[PDB]
Amino acid sequence: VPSQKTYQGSYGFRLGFLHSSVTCTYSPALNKLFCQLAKTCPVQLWVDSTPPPGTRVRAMAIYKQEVVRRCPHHERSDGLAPPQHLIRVEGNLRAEYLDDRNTFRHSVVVPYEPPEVGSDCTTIHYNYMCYSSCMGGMNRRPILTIITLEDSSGNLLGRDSFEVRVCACPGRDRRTEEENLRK
Ligand SMILES: [Zn+2]
Repeated sequence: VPSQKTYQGSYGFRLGFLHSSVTCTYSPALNKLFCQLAKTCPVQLWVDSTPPPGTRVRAMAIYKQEVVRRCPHHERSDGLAPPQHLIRVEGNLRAEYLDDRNTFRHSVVVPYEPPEVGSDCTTIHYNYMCYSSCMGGMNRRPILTIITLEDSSGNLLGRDSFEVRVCACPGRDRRTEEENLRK
């Protein structure tokens, strides 16, 4: 099972989020992102110092409590992300879709890019292609997205993660879960 241990590492790597009708909303209290199917999910990459050129950013989904993949229905597109992949990157011409030869787990990698002239963090846009409730897919089991900062050889430089619930009413479900957390 892929490690989900938070690791800021030498560059002080950690994630930040943005609220995007609600299509995407993040709960700091639950460290959980609630999002609609296939909509833009802005995830920010924050570092204290800039990693070396050739640095890469990998996103992978795992069950919080077995490979995470789309249910048969949602496998059926940009012609880049394999139909079985739950996580897709939006607006990046250099996304690589990978399947581990040993664990069969899917992941999508993009080159790490320093913040834009004026901005303090790097934003990557992700899309989740199947619902948390999908039978034959996640079937209501909670999942986690693990983001790893890596060197050109795949060595770990940093790691952060967040739970994700892909659902039809992100704002409503976030409120329900936070209220219940409070309860
Ligand atoms: Zn599905």
